[PDB]
Amino acid sequence: MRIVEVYSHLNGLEYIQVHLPHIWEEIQEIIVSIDAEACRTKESKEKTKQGQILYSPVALNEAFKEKLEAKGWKESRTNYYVTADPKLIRETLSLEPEEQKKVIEAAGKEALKSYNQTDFVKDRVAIEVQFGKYSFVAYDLFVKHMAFYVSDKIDVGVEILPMKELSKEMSSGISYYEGELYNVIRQGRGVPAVPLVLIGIAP
Amino acid sequence: MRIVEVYSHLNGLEYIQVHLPHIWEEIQEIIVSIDAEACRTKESKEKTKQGQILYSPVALNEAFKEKLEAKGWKESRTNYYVTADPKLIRETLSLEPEEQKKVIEAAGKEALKSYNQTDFVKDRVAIEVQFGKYSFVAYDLFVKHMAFYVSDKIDVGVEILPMKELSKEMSSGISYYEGELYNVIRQGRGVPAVPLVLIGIAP
DNA sequence: TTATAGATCTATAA
DNA sequence: TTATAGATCTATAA
Repeated sequence: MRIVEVYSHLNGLEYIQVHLPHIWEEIQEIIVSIDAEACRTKESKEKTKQGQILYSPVALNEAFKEKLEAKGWKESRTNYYVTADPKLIRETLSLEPEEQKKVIEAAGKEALKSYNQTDFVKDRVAIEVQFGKYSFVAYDLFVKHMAFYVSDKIDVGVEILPMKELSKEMSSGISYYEGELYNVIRQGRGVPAVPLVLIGIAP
Repeated sequence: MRIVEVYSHLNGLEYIQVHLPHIWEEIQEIIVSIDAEACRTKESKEKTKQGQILYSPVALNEAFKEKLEAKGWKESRTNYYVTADPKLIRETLSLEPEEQKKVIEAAGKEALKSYNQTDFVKDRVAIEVQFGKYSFVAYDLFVKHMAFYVSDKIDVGVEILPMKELSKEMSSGISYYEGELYNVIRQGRGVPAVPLVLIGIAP
């Protein structure tokens, strides 16, 4: 595939270039190596795209996983408990999972187990190949990368999205670089307050 | 239905109380009037909830629409064009739609027509009944309410979500108040920088 | 024809 | 059994 567009939020790319120049190579190489055409297997079933052959997010994901894991990118998961009272949540943010549930219940409140996953993380960098309903991009950007960033676990979040010419050939509901780029640019240029690298591949 | 939980971000509620006290009444009344049990019509088809009767987001939405429109809440839509180059986007943020496309193409760039909808807006208040893929809540919060807020069109965003006891009876993928509340609380208490009122109904 | 939104199924892991 | 994620269809409007 080919890196058609690349945007650097709050110097997210320049950070990689200066401290992990090899990672930048790695990421680019990995992208260029995937044969998107080999991933064109999904037969749309929507009434509007009847009998059409689109690129498969499932295939494209398998392609990225295999390649990325092979390079050392491992998954990271954060478990936590949430409750209805905001002040209780604030008092449990620094504690450990088991410990949070404890302080919550120790107040007659209910403790709900949740978590956040990210299949690719390395040297404090988080990669998100995002081919799902477009709302996940804002979720990835304002919730996840930001979560890791403030938690001092990541130093820059990377979000890979398909350009409009690629999403134009995947099932409905999927986001496209151009648009998401807007969602970030639209609101000044310090929001979200997390270094990022939006990459918009698209062969 | 019943307002089980209510969170006020950056004094979003106190703003309504002091300038549109009647709106607060209105919103509460509207919520209390809807018969959720009458909206229990969707027969799940998932392999895990086989032959179970859940509450319908479709019904619950129709209930909210009818009631809210009846009270004067109208829809608002913002059209705009996006392009791949970030600097071009920055130069077109203040212009009018037709005008944006013009400046974009007048540089050999492609202009992609997009937009943002919000079914309920009144007296500079935006309501979002959100019963869709959980990622839409972060999208509603960090992208839409924020968009209106910075654009000086809204003064406080309102987000209505179902508590865990309600989402526990709707199809998979739907968010629940408790959790989303966390996503906001998790990152300090000035992020996002837009006054909000998260309401977690749940009968 | 198409864009954003909303509706719902399934995949994996704990 | 269940939670978060990811996969995809459809509804409405311009």
